[PDB]
Amino acid sequence: EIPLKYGATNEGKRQDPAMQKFRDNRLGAFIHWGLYAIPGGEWNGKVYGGAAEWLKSWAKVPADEWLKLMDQWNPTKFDAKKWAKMAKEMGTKYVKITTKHHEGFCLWPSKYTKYTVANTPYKRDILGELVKAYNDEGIDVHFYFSVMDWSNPDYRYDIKSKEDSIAFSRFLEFTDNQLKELATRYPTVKDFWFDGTWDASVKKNGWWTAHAEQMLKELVPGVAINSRLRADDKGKRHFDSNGRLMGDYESGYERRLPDPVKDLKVTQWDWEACMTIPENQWGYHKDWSLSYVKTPIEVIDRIVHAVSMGGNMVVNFGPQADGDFRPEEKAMATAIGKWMNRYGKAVYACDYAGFEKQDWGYYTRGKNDEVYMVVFNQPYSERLIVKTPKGITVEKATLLTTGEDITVVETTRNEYNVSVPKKNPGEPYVIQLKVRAAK
Ligand SMILES: C[C@@H]1N[C@@H](C(=O)NCc2ccccc2)[C@H](O)[C@@H]1O
Repeated sequence: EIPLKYGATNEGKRQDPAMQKFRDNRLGAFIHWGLYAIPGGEWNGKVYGGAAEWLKSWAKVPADEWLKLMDQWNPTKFDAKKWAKMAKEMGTKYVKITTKHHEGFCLWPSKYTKYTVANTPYKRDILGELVKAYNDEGIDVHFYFSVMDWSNPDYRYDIKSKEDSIAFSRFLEFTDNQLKELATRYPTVKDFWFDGTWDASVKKNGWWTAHAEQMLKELVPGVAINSRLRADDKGKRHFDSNGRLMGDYESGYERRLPDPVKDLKVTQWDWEACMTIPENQWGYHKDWSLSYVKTPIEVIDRIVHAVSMGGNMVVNFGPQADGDFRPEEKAMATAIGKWMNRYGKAVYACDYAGFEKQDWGYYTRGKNDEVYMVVFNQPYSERLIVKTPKGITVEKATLLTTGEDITVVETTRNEYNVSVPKKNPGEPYVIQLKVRAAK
C-alpha cells in the first residue's frame, strides 16, 4: 500500500441513480466539431493523413494563424433540432460534445478567452443550442474538455523553471474558470470527459486533477467524471499507484475493445469505449479514402461487444464546417437506428451475463435475468452452442422480433444446442433465453 492523497476515492461501482442512468443509457454519440472542420485535413494544398483535429500540429501552423479560422466559422446549415432528431433516430441515449479541443476554440461564449463562437460571423452559442435540443428529445448531454490548450500561452508541456510553474498555475486557474462556466451555464450536463491530460506538467500536478473532479461534483449533483482526467501523487494516470480506478469509469479502448475471454476484469468497473468510423479521424476530414471506414454491422458488433462486457459505446461524428453531416455519417446513424429499433432490448440497460463466450456472437443480460443471444456469425451447423454456468438451465428460447419458439436441445450436462430460426434473419439478430438458477 503506497500512501496517496490524490488516488482513488470510489471503491467499486457507483450505484446512485445518476450513475445507473449513465450506465443504462449504453449507446452514445460523440460530436467533434471545431475550427479543424474548416480545412478538413488540408492546409495550403497538402492533405495530411493524420487526424484532422490535429492539423495545427501536422502543418506546423502558428496559434494566431490557426485561430484566424474563426473568421470563416459560419455554419449556415446548423440546426440543433435536426442534430437532436438525428441522434434520436439513431437510438442514442446520450451525446458527448467537444466543448473545446486542443486548438482552444470554445463552442460556448466563454468570458475567459476571445477564441470562442461569440467572435465569429455566426456568433451563436452552439453548445447551448445543442444542450437544449438534445435535452428536449430526452437525450443526456456530456462534455468533452481538453486540458491541453494550444491557444493559451500559459500552457506548459513540462515544468522546468519557477517561471513555468507560475505560468502553469495561472493556466490551471483559467482551466478551472472555464470548467465552472460550463457547469453553471449548462446545469443539465451529466458528465465531463477530459482529454489532453498526458503531459508531464499535468502528471506532476495530480492534486489539480483530484481538485477538478471534486469541484465539478460539488457544482453538478451526480456528474460523472472519466478516468483520463486523473493522475495520482506519483503521476500514475487512470488507475492509481495501488491499482485502483480514479474517476467514475474507465475511459479507454478507443482502438480495440477488451478481449471477451482474457479481459473479464473490466466487468468489475464501469467503462466507456469511444470509436471513430474511419480508423483514426475524429474531426471532419475531407478524404475518407485514406483509411478503412467501418460498415454499420462492424459498428453494431462493437456496440454489443461493449455491452456484453459491462461497458458503454460511443460512436463518433465529425460534422462538416457548414453544420450538416456528411452522407456516410447520415447513412451510419440511420442504419444503427433501424437495428436498434428492432433489437435494442438486448442493449439498453443490459450488462455482462456471466456465460462462457461462444463464436456466434455475444450474450447480454437484462434487468430481470433475461439472457439475450446476439448472433453476428451464423453457424453452418444451424446450431448455436450454449454452455451454461453451474446451476443454470435454459427453459425456453424465443426469437425476439417475432416471438417464435426456438428449439433447445441438451447435448451434454451443461451444454445445449439452440436452433437457428427457421428463416435466416439476414442480419445480426437476437434470441431471448429464459434461464433458471438452481438451489
Ligand atoms: C477522443 C480522442 N482523444 C484525442 C487525442 O488528441 N489523442 C492523441 C493523443 C493521445 C495521447 C498522447 C498524445 C496524443 C483525439 O483527438 C480525440 O479527441
